[PDB]
Amino acid sequence: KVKVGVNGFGRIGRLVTRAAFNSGKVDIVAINDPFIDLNYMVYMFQYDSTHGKFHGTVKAENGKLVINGNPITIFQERDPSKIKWGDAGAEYVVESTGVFTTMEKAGAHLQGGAKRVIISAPSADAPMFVMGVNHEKYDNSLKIISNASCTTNCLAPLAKVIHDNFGIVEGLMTTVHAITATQKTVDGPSGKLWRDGRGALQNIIPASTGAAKAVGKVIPELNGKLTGMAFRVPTANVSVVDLTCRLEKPAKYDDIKKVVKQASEGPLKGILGYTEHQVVSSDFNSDTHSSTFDAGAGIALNDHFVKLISWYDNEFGYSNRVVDLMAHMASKE
Amino acid sequence: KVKVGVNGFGRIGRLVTRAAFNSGKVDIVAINDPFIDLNYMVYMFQYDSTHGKFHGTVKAENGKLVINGNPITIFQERDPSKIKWGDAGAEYVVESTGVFTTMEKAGAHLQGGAKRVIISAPSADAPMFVMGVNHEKYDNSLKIISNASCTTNCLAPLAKVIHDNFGIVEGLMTTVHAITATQKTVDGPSGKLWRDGRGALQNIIPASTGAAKAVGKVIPELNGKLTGMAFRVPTANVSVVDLTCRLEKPAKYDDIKKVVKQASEGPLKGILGYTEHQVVSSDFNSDTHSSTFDAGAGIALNDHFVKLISWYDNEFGYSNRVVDLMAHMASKE
Amino acid sequence: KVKVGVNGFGRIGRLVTRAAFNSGKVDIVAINDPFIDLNYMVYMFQYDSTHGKFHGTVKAENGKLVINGNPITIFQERDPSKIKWGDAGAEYVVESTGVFTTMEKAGAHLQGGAKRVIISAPSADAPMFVMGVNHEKYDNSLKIISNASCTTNCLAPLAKVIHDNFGIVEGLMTTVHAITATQKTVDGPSGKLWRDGRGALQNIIPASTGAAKAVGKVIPELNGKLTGMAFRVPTANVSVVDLTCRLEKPAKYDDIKKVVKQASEGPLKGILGYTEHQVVSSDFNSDTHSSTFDAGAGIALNDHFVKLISWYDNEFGYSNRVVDLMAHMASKE
Amino acid sequence: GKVKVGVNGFGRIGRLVTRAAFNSGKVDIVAINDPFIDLNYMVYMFQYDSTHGKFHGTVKAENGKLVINGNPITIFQERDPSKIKWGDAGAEYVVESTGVFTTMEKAGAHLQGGAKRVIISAPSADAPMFVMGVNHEKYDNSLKIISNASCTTNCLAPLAKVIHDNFGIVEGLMTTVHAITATQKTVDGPSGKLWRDGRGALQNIIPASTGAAKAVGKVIPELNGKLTGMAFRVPTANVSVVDLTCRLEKPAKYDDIKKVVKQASEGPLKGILGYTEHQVVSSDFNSDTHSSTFDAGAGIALNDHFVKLISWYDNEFGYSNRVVDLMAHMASKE
Ligand SMILES: NC(=O)c1ccc[n+]([C@@H]2O[C@H](COP(=O)([O-])OP(=O)(O)OC[C@H]3O[C@@H](n4cnc5c(N)ncnc54)[C@H](O)[C@@H]3O)[C@@H](O)[C@H]2O)c1
Ligand SMILES: NC(=O)c1ccc[n+]([C@@H]2O[C@H](COP(=O)([O-])OP(=O)(O)OC[C@H]3O[C@@H](n4cnc5c(N)ncnc54)[C@H](O)[C@@H]3O)[C@@H](O)[C@H]2O)c1
Ligand SMILES: NC(=O)c1ccc[n+]([C@@H]2O[C@H](COP(=O)([O-])OP(=O)(O)OC[C@H]3O[C@@H](n4cnc5c(N)ncnc54)[C@H](O)[C@@H]3O)[C@@H](O)[C@H]2O)c1
Ligand SMILES: NC(=O)c1ccc[n+]([C@@H]2O[C@H](COP(=O)([O-])OP(=O)(O)OC[C@H]3O[C@@H](n4cnc5c(N)ncnc54)[C@H](O)[C@@H]3O)[C@@H](O)[C@H]2O)c1
Ligand SMILES: [Zn+2]
Ligand SMILES: [Zn+2]
Repeated sequence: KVKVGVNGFGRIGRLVTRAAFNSGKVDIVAINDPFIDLNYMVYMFQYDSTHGKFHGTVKAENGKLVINGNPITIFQERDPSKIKWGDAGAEYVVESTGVFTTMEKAGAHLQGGAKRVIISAPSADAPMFVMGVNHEKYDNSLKIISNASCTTNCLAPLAKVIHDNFGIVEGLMTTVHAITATQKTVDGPSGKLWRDGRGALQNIIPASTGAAKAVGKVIPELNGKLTGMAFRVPTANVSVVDLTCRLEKPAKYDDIKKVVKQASEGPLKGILGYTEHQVVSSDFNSDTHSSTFDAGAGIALNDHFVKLISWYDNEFGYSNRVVDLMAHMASKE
Repeated sequence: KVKVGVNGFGRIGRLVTRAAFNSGKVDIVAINDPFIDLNYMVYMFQYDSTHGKFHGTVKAENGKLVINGNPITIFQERDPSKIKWGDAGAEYVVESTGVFTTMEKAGAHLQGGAKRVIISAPSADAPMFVMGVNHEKYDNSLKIISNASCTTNCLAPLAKVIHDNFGIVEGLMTTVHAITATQKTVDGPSGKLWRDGRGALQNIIPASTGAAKAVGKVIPELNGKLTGMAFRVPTANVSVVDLTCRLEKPAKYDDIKKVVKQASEGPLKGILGYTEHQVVSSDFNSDTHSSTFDAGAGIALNDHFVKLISWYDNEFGYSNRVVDLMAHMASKE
Repeated sequence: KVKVGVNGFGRIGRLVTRAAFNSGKVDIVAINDPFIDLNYMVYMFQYDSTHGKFHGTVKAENGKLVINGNPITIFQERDPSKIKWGDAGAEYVVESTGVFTTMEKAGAHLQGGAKRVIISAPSADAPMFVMGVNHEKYDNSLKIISNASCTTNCLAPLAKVIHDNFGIVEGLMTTVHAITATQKTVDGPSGKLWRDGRGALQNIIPASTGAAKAVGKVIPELNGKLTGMAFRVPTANVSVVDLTCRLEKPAKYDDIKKVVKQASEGPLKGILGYTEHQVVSSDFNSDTHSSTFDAGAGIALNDHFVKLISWYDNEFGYSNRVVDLMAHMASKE
Repeated sequence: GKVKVGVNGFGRIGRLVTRAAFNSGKVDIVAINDPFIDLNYMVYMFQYDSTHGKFHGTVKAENGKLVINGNPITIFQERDPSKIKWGDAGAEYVVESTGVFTTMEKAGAHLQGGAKRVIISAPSADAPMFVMGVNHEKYDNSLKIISNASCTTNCLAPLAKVIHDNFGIVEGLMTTVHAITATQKTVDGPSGKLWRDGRGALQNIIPASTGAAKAVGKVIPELNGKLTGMAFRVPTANVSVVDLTCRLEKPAKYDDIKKVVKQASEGPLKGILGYTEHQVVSSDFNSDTHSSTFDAGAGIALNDHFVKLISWYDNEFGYSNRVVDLMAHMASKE
């Protein structure tokens, strides 16, 4: 139903477009990417090293991108304010470039006649939502919002369930993260973040993440109670969260499994998964969950100190949440 | 000075052999491996994908392996009780096959005239030692001992410093670990451990490890206070420990750095290293430390709850510790 | 229609099973694999790092493996003469273990009541067939046959088309080939093929291949006119043939494209594909073609001397050919 | 260490030329320009190397200089090569290793800041191209802007010379199976002019064009028009291999090909062309300084006139050594 524009046709712009046509929960009507002409969009949309060929049709017609016979307006603008979302019929704009993450820089889309803006990344100052956690705190006053990060979308649903049932006194998270577009094939310059310039195929690379702190913004009771870090490892896609937490109430591992399984079958169905299967990362490739709890992989030292493991397709889960959030915003117009 | 036999000329058997010839701390006089004949041993020893070509000479001469002009007797026995260690002058035997890790199985080498056996792995029953942590607990009554795992040799020196200064109430460890020879190139059979059969190049693979539990054997005060798990990731060597612990006594992160750096410059020099550099895993390739604390990578939630990061060349640091243990054992005869 | 048993539940044993159920061309009724019990077969069939989760249902019921509701008898025999294929109703057996490739060993399946055996590998002595090239030379007298190799299945249909239209005077082939189950994760022992023991994640590895010579057996006119070699490289699946050949008749590259395209649309449809797209190896993951001609990647020096490039999913193309060959055999009786 | 050198672009090739200059002592590095790597960052990037390991020597920042093995190096931060003050730093020859100034007109900008000669670490549309051991004796003092060709041409040309000299190449087609490089992407991204080159370098075998076989016909004029080829990028961080399929004028038994290659490796092409019968794989050539190492066991003959010859190359380290060797040779002719 709601009509959508996508700024940046990167991993995230393309896979939100893909999630939109797959689920049919929104109608993509516009796309902007200055480094990507129309014929090149067809190619980049249709062929995907990680998720395989698009299941549907894609071609350039009359200077439109036509997916499943639905035509889409193509902008080659550098500057978001210049983009005429208005003319094209785009009510909501996904801001997927990762260089317009502030309320102000993101707000530029409103000048083209965009009603509302969803930043596909953490924002310094836009309000952050996570589907299944704090999305019901969205209302119509909000024209510039954030869907947080892939890692926050993994951690927050599990942390809600654990905190709600047992009380997280304190937590420290590690994410073992697949490589991303910001990394390098061989040792090269990354001026502010030296480790991130080191060859991505050759190395385990420690990195900072704001995801654990961000959980304290969507779950205010966990403010100041979580922090963490990442390691980048040489896999193309699918990441894993490792949450080491101290609990207020005693929680046998069997009781943790029971409350996560219950949450996955009820209110967090499609958002928080649960498995007892002997899974590895590739089993989550193109899995649309935000977070799949791995019962077998986790370990408890005692009833108050546990390490919980949850898997996430960092591309596909997040892309499907952007769509779901837009559907829920539209359902509240 | 002590003469050594190697059972299993694998990653650890070959790099123990290199470490022996590079350090001159022990003399290799015999090798057994029924799957590697003499001419094949020359090739496998000379060329190493991970650590590069041997700097020295290796040839087959008169049915012996000759390294740096030193002739080595070669055996080809599947049955360790049938190896004539005594006839070859091997006083100590490195048991590096991975299939003889109980005192009962490793004790077979005593039938062929070995005086002592060092299992290059954790043992269900052999007493376990880590250089710099409990190796002074070794005595001449022990004919069969274990040098623990690579992961225990990384965690235990760091756990020692943290416990000696602040106390560890409880800890949970993750190791992000390079692939090993037990893994498979593509999805294949691993009947007892289904995740471990999944393709090693494609997957992050969760795995059990006894390493954190074993730290409570080498540091009896931490018995029952540590446990953990592993992810295998697609790098050919170098691994990292992530230890999440609750301290008894409060420590600022700069106080932890101070006492680790002091340990690395004094009593644990060569075993525990300390860096503030922006390191990644390939920076530790062929590093002979057991453990290198990464000051920049670690994070503290508060003065009692911290995540400490330590690197280890799982092949080379361990192989150097097998040689150091045998040299220490030889000094007590 | 024909009922089929599978000896060896491996990449090819499993993907022949997946291809059978996906195409419906044959009926799998029995499987033998002494290293994969019934519950483990469920897991290994359901989850696949390369081709993703099986689309359909798989469970253990009443001691049977049940795929898409079809019950499959499970055997666990080391010794193929002891498998009771006849009692399970298996008429044709896919010998996919890699260790019974001679007619004497493969013929053991006839003692248990199989009528015909298809070896899923080259054979020293069984007659070899490639679908689209010599499958019409199969006749009802042949109880034990070979489907040749994945590489012979890529090269033979292309060579057929070039030889038919221009004549190949002489040709030399390279295959840049994905890793396989016979390779090692880290430098390890490999019998009489020392390069093949070197770490598969780290190395480009030259290997011998009979594939180009074997083309001379399925296309007798090319006997002694073709040979070649392989490089194994660190990708998990999808391989490429590079055929450098001297032609008898002049052939502009546009003429080559024309005749390959016509072959792909007609008599070799589903076997030989044709693309002008800007493809890379992952675009062929799960592609069921034997051979896809890459028009853009190849290059001509002159009208008699050309390099032709053809892609193959070494796992899925070949598996689909084993099923098609068995359906072709079944059509003769 | 006679000729004083400036390096433009402190990347894989610029850093490893610098390492090779300090190891061989053939030339003196006195200046480096890279607007994306400041002085403290150059210390880190030079000291630690994922592929070739930690630098064996000292490296530090002092008084705004990069100091390697106690030798102070002037650091510039200019995007525009005509603005670099090479002459004030004492740099006589400049290594042009950015990948973006490969024409004589663009590389000639270094002469404006007082460099005397420029060596482009890449093929050039117009600068004369040289390959050590093949046509470096054709260099003369009139040439102020030259190319050291590509890594692939430096592998194929020495082998092609030995084969052509002894048997005559009627015609040849080359494949290189090539390590990934900095121009590739970690995951599918934009590469608007060469779409395949944008696809994830860790997941894919990627076909690519290369002029390297054509180029052998510039450095070996008798092979003009007789060679072409293509590349496959594969997911390894370093070391590449050439596969040359050629038709020979004179009959060549594989044993005779081996004999004349081994003889060239021990004499006139020592250190440039290597020869092995060992059961090698790519990692055995990591940090190997040869341009080309013939793999006797990997190659195959259909007959006495039609053969596939295999040669390995460390595309980073062999090439970087050749840049230093060519500069020292140029200095000898002044
Ligand atoms: N990839 C992941 O795992 C993941 C998941 C969660 C969130 N994110 C976030 O999504 C954002 C995009 O990440 P990505 O992985 O898709 O990156 P990407 O590099 O794959 O995509 C970025 C795209 O934006 C385009 N672009 C650049 N500048 C532009 C401009 N001025 N106007 C329009 N288009 C422009 C680029 O050409 C490119 O195609 C980042 O904020 C990232 O952190 C990424
Ligand atoms: N690789 C590591 O990082 C690492 C580090 C610490 C300890 N370890 C331990 O060291 C041991 C060896 O591991 P690895 O990585 O060297 O394995 P590997 O597979 O590389 O080496 C094992 C060797 O034993 C040989 N072998 C097998 N059966 C034998 C027999 N009956 N008699 C003699 N030799 C036989 C094999 O041929 C092989 O060469 C294991 O217990 C392992 O857990 C491994
Ligand atoms: N994978 C490819 O790309 C490919 C394609 C073409 C052909 N082939 C050929 O197919 C054959 C199988 O190769 P793969 O890649 O599936 O290997 P694999 O190692 O994945 O599978 C072999 C299977 O045989 C089973 N097995 C071993 N001994 C057995 C016995 N005695 N009885 C029953 N089962 C037994 C193993 O448990 C395993 O599941 C080989 O001959 C190979 O050359 C491989
Ligand atoms: N890597 C190889 O195997 C190899 C081998 C032979 C030749 N080459 C060629 O050498 C050149 C460099 O390749 P590389 O692999 O070192 O690339 P790289 O990307 O690692 O290095 C290029 C460097 O140039 C710098 N740079 C960019 N713009 C600049 C400017 N305006 N002024 C100064 N510095 C600037 C970058 O910051 C970077 O450090 C290319 O022409 C390449 O084709 C590469
Ligand atoms: Zn036979
Ligand atoms: Zn019938």
